[PDB]
Amino acid sequence: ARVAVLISGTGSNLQALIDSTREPNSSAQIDIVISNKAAVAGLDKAERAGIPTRVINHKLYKNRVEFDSAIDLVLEEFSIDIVCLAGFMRILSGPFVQKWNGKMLNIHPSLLPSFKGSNAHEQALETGVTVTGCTVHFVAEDVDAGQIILQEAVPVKRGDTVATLSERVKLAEHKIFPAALQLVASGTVQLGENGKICWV
Ligand SMILES: Nc1nc2sc(CCCCc3ccc(C(=O)N[C@@H](CCC(=O)O)C(=O)O)nc3)cc2c(=O)[nH]1
Ligand SMILES: NCC(=O)N[C@@H]1O[C@H](COP(=O)([O-])[O-])[C@@H](O)[C@H]1O
Repeated sequence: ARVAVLISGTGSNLQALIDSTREPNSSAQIDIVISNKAAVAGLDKAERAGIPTRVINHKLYKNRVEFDSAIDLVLEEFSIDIVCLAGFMRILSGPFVQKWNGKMLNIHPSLLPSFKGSNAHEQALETGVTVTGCTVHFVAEDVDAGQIILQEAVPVKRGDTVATLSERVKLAEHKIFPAALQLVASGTVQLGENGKICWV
């Protein structure tokens, strides 16, 4: 399966995906890394790994659909099968999400359905949970509302901040995101016609 990773920041999940997909038994190959920000560590990790890169600036497109269309064009040029959102901090349009239904994964730093949205660690800390985690899911039109592929629980420790909790959750993210990509790329997990998740 040919994989595109879309990034926006440091790309520690990108690095985890690079590491696992280079293993001999990987059913996925990362063929392109796409960023909406042109000076991010993620781009450098891709270049270090010999992966082509492309930067798409919203400042050249009139709307989301136009911008996602630019992404989609690069995906088609690279004959991409699967899209991983790895710290990608834009919201995707309906048609783009519709087109990639069942073929786009996202990593979210909470145990969904808890703490949907942008500041999941702050939400978890304000709520007082003692257990949080991360979730790999298929991307649906409702943000953080697609089918769940894998999750991993992570303890919250007294005195945690966004800094320390995100650090601990990310170790978990670096495990389930590669596993999830491997499950989808091998066809072991798929989105069934009923929109439910199938283990084959
Ligand atoms: N179509 C589609 N596109 C996308 S992109 C993606 C990865 C994450 C992108 C960054 C992001 C993700 C979510 C939010 C957000 O909702 N913020 C709320 C917080 C809500 C609350 O507090 O409860 C607020 O601003 O208030 N902001 C930025 C997932 C996804 C998806 O599932 N569907
Ligand atoms: N659902 C959106 C969201 O909050 N994404 C979060 O952004 C970070 C990117 O880290 P990375 O650049 O080290 O992969 C990840 O920790 C991920 O949980």
